[PDB]
Amino acid sequence: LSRYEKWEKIKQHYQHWSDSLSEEGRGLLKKLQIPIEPKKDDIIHSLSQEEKELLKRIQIDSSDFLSTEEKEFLKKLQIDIRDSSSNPLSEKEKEFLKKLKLDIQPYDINQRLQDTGGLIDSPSINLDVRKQYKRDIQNIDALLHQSIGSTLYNKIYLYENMNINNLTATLGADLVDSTDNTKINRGIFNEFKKNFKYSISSNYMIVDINERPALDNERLKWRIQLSPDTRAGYLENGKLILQRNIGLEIKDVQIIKQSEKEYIRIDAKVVPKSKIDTKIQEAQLNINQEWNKALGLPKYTKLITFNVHNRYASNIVESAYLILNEWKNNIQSDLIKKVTNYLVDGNGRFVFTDITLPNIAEQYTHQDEIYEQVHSKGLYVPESRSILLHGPSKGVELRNDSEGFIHEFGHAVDDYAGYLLDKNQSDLVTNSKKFIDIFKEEGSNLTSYGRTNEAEFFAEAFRLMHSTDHAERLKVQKNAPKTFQFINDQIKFIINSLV
Ligand SMILES: Cc1cc(S(=O)(=O)N(Cc2ccc([N+](=O)[O-])cc2)[C@H](C)C(=O)NO)ccc1F
Ligand SMILES: [Zn+2]
Repeated sequence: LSRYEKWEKIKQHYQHWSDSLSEEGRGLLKKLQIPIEPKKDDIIHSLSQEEKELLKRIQIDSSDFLSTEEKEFLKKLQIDIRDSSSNPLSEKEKEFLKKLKLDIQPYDINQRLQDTGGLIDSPSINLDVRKQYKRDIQNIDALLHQSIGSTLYNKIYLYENMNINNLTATLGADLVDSTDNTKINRGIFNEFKKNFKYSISSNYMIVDINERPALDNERLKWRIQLSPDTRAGYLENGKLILQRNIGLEIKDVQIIKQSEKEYIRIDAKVVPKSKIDTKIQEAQLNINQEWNKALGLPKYTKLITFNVHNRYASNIVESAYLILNEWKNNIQSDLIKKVTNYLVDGNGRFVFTDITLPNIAEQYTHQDEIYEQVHSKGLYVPESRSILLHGPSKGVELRNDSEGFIHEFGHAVDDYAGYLLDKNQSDLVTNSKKFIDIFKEEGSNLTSYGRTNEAEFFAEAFRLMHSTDHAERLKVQKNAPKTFQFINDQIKFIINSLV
């Protein structure tokens, strides 16, 4: 092989292609590798001084609609204004921040592709910028026309280092052994691997020709074999950019040692994306048939959607089975059937996805304003009667995804309770005067996040009331007894409704 010969051999295979790039095609490939960050300068100059002042004083971490990267850029903003315990955010703070959110995003082509799963017409960004992305993406596709071919494809491996958290933030938090960081927690490793059979790249993978030693937080070391018709381009310093929309079969996942630290080897083979989409679609059919039976729904009913497009694809699929099983185990059968039938009556969905929730139609078709769209671990959208669950991310103070689902189902229970109460004036039961008063009293007795408003308080209480941990079910009865009773009352009220 030889690392250096391999490199020169691949470079030569693409030499005509490289020499052919215009300065425009060249600038585009660099824009793809290096996103154009927002200039913190311009940002602050566009604010009024009352907003400069307002921004400085906000508890940024107490936002439920901002990601970590976003929260961090705003603290770096907060401080540069200034160089010249967890109370719920105010109304005028939230409105301000929701709009500021739209002005601090990088122009990041690979990120736009990952967040949308390639559905780049999703109205989750400004239409002018949306077309820019599309122009760049179409141009890059056209550049990437030369396949790796029949000679090189089975004679080379390509490599990618990855952060575990890019696939699953929930497992990533505890994949490195806590008492020794050079070691992989064997139990977590078995779970990460058990349902990792295929993977989709909806963006342009940038891969190394020769394996590169891990940097900070790169415990995943992919080794990838291309197919002869995989299209790619040479990039300087020993790299290849691969075409978007490819499928990978996971051939082997192993713990391995490199320089006295432990790493996860992921061996993968490029296959046609369509082959993997067929597996996904088949599993969607399967899980709907299983759960239409269990719920006494017509067999052709479409209730569960796999909206799946990214690198941990197969786990998002297997995970939905578990999530729904825990849901079934910890919630009364009749409550489940009554509420789910209500959601089916409104064409609702359980959406399990690895794209960001603003790019889910059950959210965006009812939320025209981007400053009102939300990304998070989970969501209930009453206008479309759907529960949305984002696989890859980790919910704030959430053990697992099963608990997150139960919380969202809590929002659905609120919806249906208030509907039954007044079917002509459909409102949320937590908007009722009785519950409002309960909230002003007990509202601070459960989780910190339960303080936000009536709806979340209800959903947290509901979730805690159905925990597998008996201690938690009891802390609600003890610390929030009117809420406890109010909810069990809603539950009886729903279960006793007609057919
Ligand atoms: C605990 C919990 C969280 C979530 S969440 O996805 O993280 N989540 C709430 C949340 C809570 C706390 C923070 N925060 O930045 O502190 C951010 C977001 C969303 C907004 C929600 O309530 N959807 O219904 C979902 C369910 C759930 F049970
Ligand atoms: Zn909620």
